[PDB]
Amino acid sequence: MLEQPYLDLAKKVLDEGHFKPDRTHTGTYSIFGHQMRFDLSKGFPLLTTKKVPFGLIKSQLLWFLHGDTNIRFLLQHRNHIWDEWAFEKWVKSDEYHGPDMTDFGHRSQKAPEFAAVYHEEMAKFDDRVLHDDAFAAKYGDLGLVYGSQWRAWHTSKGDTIDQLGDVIEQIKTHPYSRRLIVSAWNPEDVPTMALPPCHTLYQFYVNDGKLSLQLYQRSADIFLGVPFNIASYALLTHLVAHECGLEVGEFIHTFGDAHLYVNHLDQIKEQLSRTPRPAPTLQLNPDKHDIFDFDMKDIKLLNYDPYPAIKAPVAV
Amino acid sequence: MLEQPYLDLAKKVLDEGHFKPDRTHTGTYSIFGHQMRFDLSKGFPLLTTKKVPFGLIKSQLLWFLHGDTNIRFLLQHRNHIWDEWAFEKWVKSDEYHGPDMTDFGHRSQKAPEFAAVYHEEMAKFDDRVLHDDAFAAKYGDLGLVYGSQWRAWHTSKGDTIDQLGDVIEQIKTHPYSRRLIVSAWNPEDVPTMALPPCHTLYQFYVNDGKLSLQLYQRSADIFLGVPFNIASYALLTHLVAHECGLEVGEFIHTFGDAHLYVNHLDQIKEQLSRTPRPAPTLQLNPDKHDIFDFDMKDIKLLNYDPYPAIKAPVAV
Ligand SMILES: O=c1ccn([C@H]2C[C@H](O)[C@@H](COP(=O)(O)O)O2)c(=O)[nH]1
Ligand SMILES: O=c1ccn([C@H]2C[C@H](O)[C@@H](COP(=O)(O)O)O2)c(=O)[nH]1
Repeated sequence: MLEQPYLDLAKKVLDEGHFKPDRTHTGTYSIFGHQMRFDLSKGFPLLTTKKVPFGLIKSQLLWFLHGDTNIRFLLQHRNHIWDEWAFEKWVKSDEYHGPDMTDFGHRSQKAPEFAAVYHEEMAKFDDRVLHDDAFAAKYGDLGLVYGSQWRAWHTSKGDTIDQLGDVIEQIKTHPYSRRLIVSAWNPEDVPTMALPPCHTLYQFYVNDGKLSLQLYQRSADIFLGVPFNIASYALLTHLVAHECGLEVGEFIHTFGDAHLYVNHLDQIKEQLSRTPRPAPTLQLNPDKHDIFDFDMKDIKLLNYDPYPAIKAPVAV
Repeated sequence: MLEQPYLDLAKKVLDEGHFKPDRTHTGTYSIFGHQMRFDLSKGFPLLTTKKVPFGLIKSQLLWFLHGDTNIRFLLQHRNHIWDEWAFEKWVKSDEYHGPDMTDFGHRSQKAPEFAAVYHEEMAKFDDRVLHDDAFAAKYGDLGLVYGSQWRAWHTSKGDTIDQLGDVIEQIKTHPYSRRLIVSAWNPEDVPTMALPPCHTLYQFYVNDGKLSLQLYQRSADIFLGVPFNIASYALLTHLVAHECGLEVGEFIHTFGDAHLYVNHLDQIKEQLSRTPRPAPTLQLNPDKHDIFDFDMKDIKLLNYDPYPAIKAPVAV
């Protein structure tokens, strides 16, 4: 069934995970090393067993794909997923006069006089990102994040490389190429950076007329991250294919540490008794062909008939 | 048994490979995506089923590990594995007066008046690498190759980063770190380069007191490459561990295209009936602890009791 590769990792991390210390203290149980394969000529791997808002995914992606590094695109479609990374530097900055805010994170997460200040503070900022074309430019422009490592990797002497646009075309003119990779691991930018990307490298492969994509993820949160990460790159494998005029093949997700923090066991547990349902189908717009100009309505999912969603404590 | 993960990929590529066109024309049968796991606390994965000269491996490695890019180190221990990359630029150069030599490769491989000229021409050059401290410096120094992408990744404005030395120490001071990666994929140097590395990325992981290493290989030659590539990174996982004072855990080898060219079927076929034998053990010198100062005799293998080797047509 489509998403069974997922439910097999959950099960499998539970069953032979091993307690590991971590970035917070919230242990995780993890495994090192793992591949799971999705025949995308079968349905869209959106998890049926937990409600997943496609909406946040495809726009997160179209922001990647336009070469973007700016919050504003996301807030313009109430996709809040990165705000924290951007509110962070506003708060810790010298225009920011206003409450102490020193790493909210979890200071919010179990303290309510302060998990309220932060809220509007944050919405204060969101508003200020949308509407102030100048503020947005130094506090919303986020710096290095996937849109910028895929489509404008900075060089040694000058310039900036559109790593992805180059790869799509070496898919268009050299399909049998073992050298088709897009990387986001920039070694000079890695010591001192926020989240050194989790989606480190991907690679395409063409065989007999169908595309495929592999993902190396060096770190992963089985419950919050991976259901979303799975549709992101299977959305991408689908977009890039329509562009190259190829059929769809398989999405492969290779993991380095894959992990379940511990205040989430109870939740995965519950999800694991839900009997998966048939998977959604994805129609991509029949006329637009450069994918970089894509927009929301050029992509609309069908039969996603999910279970209810499940709620869960998050990161720090 | 140790090397059975290997013999299962051979079998498995045969059985459901799919003919793919390629760099030469020599088809390959390949698969995209594959992980195989080796519990190194069990023995050294040198293939027992085909004789494998450890010698070339450990010195190839010590050249990587000293940050080297120079032929001479290799020729000094008759490790010829890279000569071709280096003879190439001598021949195609304007000191080189002497025969036409235009990509030997296969012009040697089925033409004997010329698979002789080349031979001494090449030995002419080898000699000239050893003994001419100046020639060696512009024709033996190879440019970008693993010793240089691991230990001196060039930066944007200036400098050069010892990516590996940094990672070993974040193993020494931050063991539970999902961010421990060494990459060799340099995106700016990749369009115009010889062999964009095949061993793209690796990642370490510590759990409960034992190290592990994963390899992403975007391309692979099941018969010639992978038996060697397997001992290289399991040698490395072993060296880096002795340095961090850790036990040994697992080596994971994740493949992108994994492939068998077609004038090699017959050979793997034969090897696949050989009944694997017990695996060798590896003792590393008990006193030296910085691994970067290691040398040949600080590493000596035990009980490698291999089958005979098997001969095979090579690359182009
Ligand atoms: O798309 C994503 C992004 C992040 N994570 C998780 C991985 C870890 O749970 C945490 C990152 O912490 P580090 O790996 O950077 O230490 O976020 C995911 O699983 N999927
Ligand atoms: O350590 C190595 C080095 C190379 N190869 C193989 C991979 C392909 O068979 C060929 C490289 O050609 P490209 O992948 O660069 O196209 O060499 C290996 O299997 N192992």
